Amino acid sequence: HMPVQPIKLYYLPPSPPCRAVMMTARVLELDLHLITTNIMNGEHMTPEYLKMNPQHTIPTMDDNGFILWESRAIQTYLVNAYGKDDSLYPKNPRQRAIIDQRLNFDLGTLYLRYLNLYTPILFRAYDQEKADKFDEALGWLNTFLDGRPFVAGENMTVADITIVVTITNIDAFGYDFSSHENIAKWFERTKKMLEPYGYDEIDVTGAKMLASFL
Amino acid sequence: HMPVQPIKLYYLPPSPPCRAVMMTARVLELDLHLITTNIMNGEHMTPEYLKMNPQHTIPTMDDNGFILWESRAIQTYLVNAYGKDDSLYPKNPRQRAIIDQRLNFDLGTLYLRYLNLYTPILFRGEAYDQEKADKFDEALGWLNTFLDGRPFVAGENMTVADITIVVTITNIDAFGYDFSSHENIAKWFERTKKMLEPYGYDEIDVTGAKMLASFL
Ligand SMILES: N[C@@H](CCC(=O)N[C@@H](CS)C(=O)NCC(=O)O)C(=O)O
Ligand SMILES: N[C@@H](CCC(=O)N[C@@H](CS)C(=O)NCC(=O)O)C(=O)O
Repeated sequence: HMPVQPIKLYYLPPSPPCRAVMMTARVLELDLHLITTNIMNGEHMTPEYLKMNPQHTIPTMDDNGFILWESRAIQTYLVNAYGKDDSLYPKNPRQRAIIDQRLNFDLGTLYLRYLNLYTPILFRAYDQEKADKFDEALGWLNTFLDGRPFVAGENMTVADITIVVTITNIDAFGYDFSSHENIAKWFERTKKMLEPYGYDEIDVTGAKMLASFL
Repeated sequence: HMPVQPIKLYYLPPSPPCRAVMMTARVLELDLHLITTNIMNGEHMTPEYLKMNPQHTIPTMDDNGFILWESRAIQTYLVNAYGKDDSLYPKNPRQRAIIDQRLNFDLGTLYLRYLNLYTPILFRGEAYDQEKADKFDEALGWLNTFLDGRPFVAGENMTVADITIVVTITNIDAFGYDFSSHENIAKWFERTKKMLEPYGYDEIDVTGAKMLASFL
């Protein structure tokens, strides 16, 4: 009901999927043993890392020998295993299903379209079709938020926590999403919800590190 | 523990995500009332469809007023709500977590790389791009590794993760990809087909794959 040892997270501070897990752990009041894994120095490619995770990604979680990757899988695991109740990720099938669709939306649509837009910019202009696709995803998110304070209902869930990382990022990059009225208010709302749980320490700090490339 | 009337699925027979849902429903012994949704004709773009699903995607599920989209969320919902047991998606946090990683692998890695390789070929008449193939092949190597010492993707028993992943393997088989040298995938594929044959594997997955293959 609590881990026997600190849960290990192989991570980097600016990594968006790492930041999602880290904030989720803070809300759960789990103290993670953060292990800096420099993917630029091949630290994810040693015989040891590959044995743990042959897909060689961060974040990778190690909970008393149980290995897990995929940030959204880690988020839901931490709640299922160590939540004081199920508030962040309710067991009620229909409530859970809405959250799961939002998580699939995050991975398959929003985050992917975010990557396609900002990868060429942060590193090496905004391709028009990529800008169009990301804007389209924001429109959908805005609609998801109509009639509700959080993305999947009345309460903040793991879905809000991973989606907000992307919004923190584009905000730090100078992307203006205020015309999406629901997103604009949900963003302020969620920032305040996460304030006592390391939002500045984790998410803002991480976003500023990615922004330094601009 | 059963839906009060048949669950509705807005779909098209060849659609990979629709096929994953349809086979999941068969294994759980739920009848779906299938509603053909013609993307070409903009049947997913009516004010009515958009009200139901603003993302205007298929599959879209209507369980007696409850609307859901995203194939993998639909799959897990059907087990959470209507499974006679949780064998397809166990409640044990560790076993559930592994399945969730495989589902995220399927969406964010395998299926995406499948789309990037095959979509230009099938629907734009563009040539096979070895760069995009390399990415897909890399993911097949990972899947082969996931199957080292397990009969199924998440462990000892078949799960929703096997069902959605098998759609992709069915498609590439129909397209003429020979993956027999990925021995774990090869054996797993024969195993999972056998598991799914009493649950409409031919009528759903094989039929769907051949329809996509006619574009080649
Ligand atoms: N969908 C994965 C994404 C993980 C991912 O692609 N992480 C990047 C860093 S942001 C990485 O480890 N790249 C190095 C590699 O894949 O070899 C998740 O949410 O955890
Ligand atoms: N990630 C979604 C994929 C849904 C999807 O992109 N479906 C396609 C058909 S294969 C579609 O509805 N395209 C038409 C559109 O989005 O407007 C899932 O797993 O359900």
